[PDB]
Amino acid sequence: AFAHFVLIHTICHGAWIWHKLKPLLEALGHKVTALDLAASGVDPRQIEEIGSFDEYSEPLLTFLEALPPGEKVILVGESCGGLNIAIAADKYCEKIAAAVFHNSVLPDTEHCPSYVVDKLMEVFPDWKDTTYFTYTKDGKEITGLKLGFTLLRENLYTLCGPEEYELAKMLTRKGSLFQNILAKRPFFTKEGYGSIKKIYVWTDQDEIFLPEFQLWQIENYKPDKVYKVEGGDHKLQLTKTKEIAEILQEVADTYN
Amino acid sequence: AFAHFVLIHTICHGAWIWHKLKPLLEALGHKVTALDLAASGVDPRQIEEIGSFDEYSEPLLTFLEALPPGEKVILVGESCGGLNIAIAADKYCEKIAAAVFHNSVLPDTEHCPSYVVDKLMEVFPDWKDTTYFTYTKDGKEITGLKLGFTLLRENLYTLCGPEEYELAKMLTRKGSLFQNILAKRPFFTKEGYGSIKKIYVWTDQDEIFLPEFQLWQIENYKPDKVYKVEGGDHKLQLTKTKEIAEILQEVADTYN
Ligand SMILES: N#C[C@@H](O)c1ccccc1
Ligand SMILES: N#C[C@@H](O)c1ccccc1
Repeated sequence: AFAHFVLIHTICHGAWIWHKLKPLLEALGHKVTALDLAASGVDPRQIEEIGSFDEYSEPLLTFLEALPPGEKVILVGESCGGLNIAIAADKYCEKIAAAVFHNSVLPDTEHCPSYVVDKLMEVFPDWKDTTYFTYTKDGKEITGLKLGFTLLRENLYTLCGPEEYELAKMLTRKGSLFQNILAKRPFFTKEGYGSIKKIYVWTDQDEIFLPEFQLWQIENYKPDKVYKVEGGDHKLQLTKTKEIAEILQEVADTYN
Repeated sequence: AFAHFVLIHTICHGAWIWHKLKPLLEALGHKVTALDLAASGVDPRQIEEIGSFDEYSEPLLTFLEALPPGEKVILVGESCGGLNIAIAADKYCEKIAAAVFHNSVLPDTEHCPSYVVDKLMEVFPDWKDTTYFTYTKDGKEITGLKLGFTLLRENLYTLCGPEEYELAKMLTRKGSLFQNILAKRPFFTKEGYGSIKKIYVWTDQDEIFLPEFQLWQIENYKPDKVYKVEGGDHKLQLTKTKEIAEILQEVADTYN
């Protein structure tokens, strides 16, 4: 079967991270939309204009709003993209056939929205050469960050080719986790986000979202299905593109 | 010998086009700077804020200005990048060891700055699915454009892989040739631009900068050296990356 996959990049990244996976999925006959979230990729906004993870998710929400009645999509979010998925699911649950988490945070409905992010910071406290700054938006002090090149090389793109790592150095932009804002955000709902089918994909060779963290997330909020990809790194859509496409094809044949 | 190469992308593109060449040059021991020109790549400005090819060249001029006395670089410009080279050479000729044109326009000093662009439009009049728009800046009506996906696929990235073509579809932005502005711009000078060493690199398999055009440019303004790369396409830095690196190494060993 064919599906319409909506690929969602992580913070400081853009649609470009899916440049290998998108054409492969299309070669299987699927429709693919790879969005640039607010102040990401070639989006015209700067991060200082964004005051929350919800505002950051605008392009995704706007895209879902534009889907004609009856049309459903399969969301695929990498790393922090899981938060964009939860936000989107609480507004357009009827338009989501399923959500696929790709070495991604997996928010729940029993704890605050920042819950899994707070845990991640516990498991991976040292972001190496990553730099930080602060800006104010809507009366709140937000912590912005720019991923360090060494962190990118060693922990995020560990096994990626030099040409892929180069794209990261050239294209990654300042962003934010909006952690303190998430902490005060209303909880994700059981009727919306809680109701969607969730497929969790990961590799135990991820050098930033370590096994302890990912296995902790799986136990905390049981996915409907779990796929473990052998080898690769945090950016499975670059290092295990074929494997990810095969998994997504099965998801398309399972949920509609 | 080692050199400091400054890679200059063409209109509607960004530093990302050099994502394969940059690490290869560094593997040879060179220093490489791949800039995003105004309103290009991840530069924060939008094209409507830019009123001339000179303003568009700001990042390059600012970079050259920051070079300490005595430090020289080898400029490498692709496609329309040759115009940025000419503009830069008339301001920082002493900081340029040589300029390498990569399937690039080759401005001269005997004719108006728009001369070779006007000729290009004669040789390649149909830009297929490319779209156009107009905006006003500093009292002048500027024609903006967004490269069509079919033009990108068939004429610019003819032999590039699907993952490279995907990057182009995701990252190319609105831009402009500022043709009418170039037509009224003071001529490039003989003392500045005219004095720098010029190396012309091209392939007769280029599907947009056709042989008739490139051979016409070579006869119009004789380069100090001409390198013809066999095969490949308009984006030699993607399809013949190794060959381009070998040529640049020879240039580094020849001009300083
Ligand atoms: N890749 C990616 C980003 O989501 C990221 C960057 C740094 C730490 C955790 C996550
Ligand atoms: N590649 C590239 C651009 O410079 C370009 C795009 C369309 C026509 C001519 C040149």
